[PDB]
Amino acid sequence: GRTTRDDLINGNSASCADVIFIYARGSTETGNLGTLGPSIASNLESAFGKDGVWIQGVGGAYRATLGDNALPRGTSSAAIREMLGLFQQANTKCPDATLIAGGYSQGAALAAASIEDLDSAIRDKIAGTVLFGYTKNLQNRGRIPNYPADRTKVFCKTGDLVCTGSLIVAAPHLAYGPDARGPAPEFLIEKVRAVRGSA
Amino acid sequence: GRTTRDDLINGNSASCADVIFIYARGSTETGNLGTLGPSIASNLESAFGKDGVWIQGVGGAYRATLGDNALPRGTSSAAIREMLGLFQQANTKCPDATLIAGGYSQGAALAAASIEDLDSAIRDKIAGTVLFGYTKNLQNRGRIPNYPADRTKVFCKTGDLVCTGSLIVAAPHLAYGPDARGPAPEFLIEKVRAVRGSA
Ligand SMILES: [Cl-]
Repeated sequence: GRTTRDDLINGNSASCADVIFIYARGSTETGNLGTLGPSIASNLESAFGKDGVWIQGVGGAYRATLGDNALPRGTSSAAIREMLGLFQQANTKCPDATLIAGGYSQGAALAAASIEDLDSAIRDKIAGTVLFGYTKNLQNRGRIPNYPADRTKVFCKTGDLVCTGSLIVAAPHLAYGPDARGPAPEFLIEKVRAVRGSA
Repeated sequence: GRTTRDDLINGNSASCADVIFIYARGSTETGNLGTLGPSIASNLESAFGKDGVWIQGVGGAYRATLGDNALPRGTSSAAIREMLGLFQQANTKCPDATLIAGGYSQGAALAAASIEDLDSAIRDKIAGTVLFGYTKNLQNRGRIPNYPADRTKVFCKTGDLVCTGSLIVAAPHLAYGPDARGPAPEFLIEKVRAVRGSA
């Protein structure tokens, strides 16, 4: 349960993972996974095996700055190109790996924006995306633009004001721990499984 | 420099003040004046004399709740009727008193909304209004609706994101202390003075 994971970056083209998880933390959060990232990762690891999944937090140019929430897409252009780059590194290192993503708060705005901007064929490989305290939930009508609703799972609590057009942080915004341990990883595992196999 | 002032409420119809100051604090702030109210009051007191001015913070149904910032006018309907009532109590107790008002943050949204809704003749008596970290600055284009620009003084710092369409609290939002000690009371004193006198 560590808050910094660089499995894709330190990933080996010759020992490719079969699932790659790219996750963006919320503003001011520790490491590159914050509070929720590790819970999803550990759960993904038991389902795919520790070598079945590369876990990658969005670090680098993503500084998870509080003021950046106030920008038009809910994060910086720099953060967006940092996460777009990670998706592309995944596509390049491991062209057969299934992709999954998520983010919390500014991270959810960051995930939504990067996926909106991604080449449609890399984006085709993202089996599922989870979003918590999605700061653009109202503005995007619960969707990630350019990305199918059935690949999208948004955890937006009742009384989480960021999910209803605000940037006020109320108590439900802080309560996503059990979603990150449970229904979120379950959704990701179940999207990946339904796209792999001989069928 | 006390954070609760009820001079209008505990005001005496038989010993009317000549200036009445009604002030709304920011979210979660102490008393009914918060951090900025006392600085403006003390300054108003030296200029009008301690009996020249009734100082009134907006308490009662105004709970200065953080989540209320997320409502359409930037505060609750209850808060708005609480402050509208105070203006009316002023008009009734002391029909010859000059009126002045202000607010910080949610208090500035509250002041703007109450003044928008006030009877135009009570509103006519508000010589000046000061607003700090005005959460509707962008949405109202630096104005209080229904109220003249030349009666309005908005202290909105560079990099205060609430003044530019957000509810993120950056450091400049916290830096209004010297405005509340200086240029704000000066503006209020100078609006009142220019409307009183035999001329
Ligand atoms: Cl805080």
